[PDB]
Amino acid sequence: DEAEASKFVEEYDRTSQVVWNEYAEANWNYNTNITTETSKILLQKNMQIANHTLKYGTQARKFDVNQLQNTTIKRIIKKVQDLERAALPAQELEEYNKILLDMETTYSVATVCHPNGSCLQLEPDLTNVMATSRKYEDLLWAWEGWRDKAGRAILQFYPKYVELINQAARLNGYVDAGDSWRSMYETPSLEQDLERLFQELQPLYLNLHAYVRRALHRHYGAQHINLEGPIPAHLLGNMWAQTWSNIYDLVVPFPSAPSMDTTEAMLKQGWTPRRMFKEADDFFTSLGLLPVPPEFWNKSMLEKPTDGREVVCHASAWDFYNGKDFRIKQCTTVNLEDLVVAHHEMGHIQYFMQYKDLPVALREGANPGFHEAIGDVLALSVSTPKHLHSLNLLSSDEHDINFLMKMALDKIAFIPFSYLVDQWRWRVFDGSITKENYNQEWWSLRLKYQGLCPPVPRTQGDFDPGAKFHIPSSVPYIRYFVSFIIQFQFHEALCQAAGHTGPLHKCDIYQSKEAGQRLATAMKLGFSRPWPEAMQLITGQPNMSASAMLSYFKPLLDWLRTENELHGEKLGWP
Ligand SMILES: *[C@@H]1O[C@H](CO)[C@@H](O)[C@H](O)[C@H]1NC(C)=O
Ligand SMILES: *[C@@H]1O[C@H](CO)[C@@H](O)[C@H](O)[C@H]1NC(C)=O
Ligand SMILES: *[C@@H]1O[C@H](CO)[C@@H](O)[C@H](O)[C@H]1NC(C)=O
Ligand SMILES: *[C@@H]1O[C@H](CO)[C@@H](O)[C@H](O)[C@H]1NC(C)=O
Ligand SMILES: *[C@@H]1O[C@H](CO)[C@@H](O)[C@H](O)[C@H]1NC(C)=O
Ligand SMILES: *[C@H]1O[C@H](CO)[C@@H](O)[C@H](O)[C@H]1NC(C)=O
Ligand SMILES: C[C@H](NC(=O)O)C(=O)O
Ligand SMILES: [Cl-]
Ligand SMILES: [Cl-]
Ligand SMILES: [Zn+2]
Repeated sequence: DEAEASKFVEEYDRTSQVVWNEYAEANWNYNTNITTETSKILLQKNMQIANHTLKYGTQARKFDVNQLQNTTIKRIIKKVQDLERAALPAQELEEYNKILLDMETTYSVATVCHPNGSCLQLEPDLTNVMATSRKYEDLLWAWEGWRDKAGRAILQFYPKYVELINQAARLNGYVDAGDSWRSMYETPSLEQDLERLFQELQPLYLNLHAYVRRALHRHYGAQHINLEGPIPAHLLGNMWAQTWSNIYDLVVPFPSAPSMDTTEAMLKQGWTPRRMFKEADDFFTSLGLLPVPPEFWNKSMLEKPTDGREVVCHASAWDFYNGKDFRIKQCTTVNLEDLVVAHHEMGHIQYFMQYKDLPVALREGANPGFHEAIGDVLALSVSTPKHLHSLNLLSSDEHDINFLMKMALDKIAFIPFSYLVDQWRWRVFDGSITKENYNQEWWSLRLKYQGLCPPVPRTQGDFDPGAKFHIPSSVPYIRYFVSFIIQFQFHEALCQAAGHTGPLHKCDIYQSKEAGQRLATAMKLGFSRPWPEAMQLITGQPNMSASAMLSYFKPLLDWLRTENELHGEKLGWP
């Protein structure tokens, strides 16, 4: 029986590589060239890979995992018994695949038009408006418009999507889709663990919120900002108010200490998307890590096509499962924000390359959070004023606070948002939130966790969650919350390994081979062992902890408390 098991795994692996490689090709062609033809081909490939999953999944379920001796064989087979969507009857499967495609397409080609005829796409048009406009009404137009066109358009598909993904989940032994997604962490205490982590970062977030609210009150007027209430969701420089670094100009702690226009600098010296990824590639190699293959530079879509072609612009990294072909698809814009995103994606590519020799079933991160954290860890070092200056993109306590504030506007503000998304979906999946209450519960969470309010009252028919990529694209979000916490834990450990001393926020692990070695050994494990082991390999301990992130921002937390205190701020929103 143990012999049939190792043989089954070998067969599953060699056949999966081929079928998955073909699927990736079709999926890539659609993503980088949305047409009726590429869509039709993708849906056909869905049926093919599903047929393969059903065949091997059915066989896998015939094994009594309890009797299997080899742990690795045991782990792979248990995983293969989960057919995911392939567990659905042929009819429901095709309907489910079409629904996913329709939601993705609808989101990626949606536009917001003006009376004249000027229509704006999310990237880069609407994104730019949200980031640079300081006019309440213009920000509102873009904010409401996007939700009117993308969000409302997704509502007709969601209820059916929920029914079908939940059905597939139950057919694989789970109570619902949320349960299925959470299982990716193999951590029974997950919900409680995440809640405790969230609570530890509350004091810092609430102080940042109150400080930013005061600055907005200063700029937009007392008639539009309640100093004791939530903040209008369209004033944070980002379409979803998930990161607030774009309004840094409105909240600079010490305006006397000017900061170079990084974007202007990048554009000034002709930085290009290719250059941006080249720099990222250099950071990884400086650590002794792997460089992307030549094939990467030739097949990746690092810029939005002018081809008159329609594509899915949202940044993503691709593993074509042949251990050679890896690509990135991103409509990269030349600015610091996208430079960080470029590192984020290159981090995914590094993970792909690091575990490319493990059985395909184990080719994943220790847990989804780890996969999201790698790139961010390096980006933390890249973002330091000193490193940016070394790239000729930049030119002291007050400078420390200004820097920490810029970092907090992104990293801290994102904590409650990243926590909220799946708290909403898990309740949709378990039936607690019906389609009658989709939007109302989304905003109750938006208020409860982020302390935000909608600038325009929502009405029946609105489906704001649909206006956030990951919702219609059905990509789990809790991984980003985990990532933001652990990436600081990794930063802390890597810096210590690099011999750094002094304030953690001043660390730059560039060229540190000791740092790279820890990330490499951890990444090489793929999904072969419980994630606490990969956590231990990198940090010397096995748990997730907010200590590193709090330590990184300590100087800022103290400054914020003193600042908010002297202005008599009332934290929170009664
Ligand atoms: C886009 O896909 C169509 C098929 O629908 C193909 O004929 C066309 O050449 C593709 N465009 C590019 C730029 O590859
Ligand atoms: C899988 O589905 C295809 C059609 O896509 C069908 O021809 C084939 O017989 C099914 N079974 C196997 C084992 O391939
Ligand atoms: C378990 O089986 C896998 C797959 O064949 C093999 O690589 C691994 O070395 C085996 N482990 C032990 C302890 O025998
Ligand atoms: C249409 O409105 C936009 C506002 O985004 C403006 O920039 C554009 O010039 C207007 N078109 C004409 C023809 O005036
Ligand atoms: C380590 O995490 C476990 C949960 O797995 C928790 O019970 C324990 O208290 C944590 N230890 C420290 C020192 O944080
Ligand atoms: C990719 O490399 C090939 C050589 O294999 C070259 O012909 C092609 O033009 C390159 N493409 C880009 C976009 O650089
Ligand atoms: C942070 C996450 N990044 C990503 O999908 O690349 C988001 O865009 O909301
Ligand atoms: Cl929203
Ligand atoms: Cl996840
Ligand atoms: Zn990612």
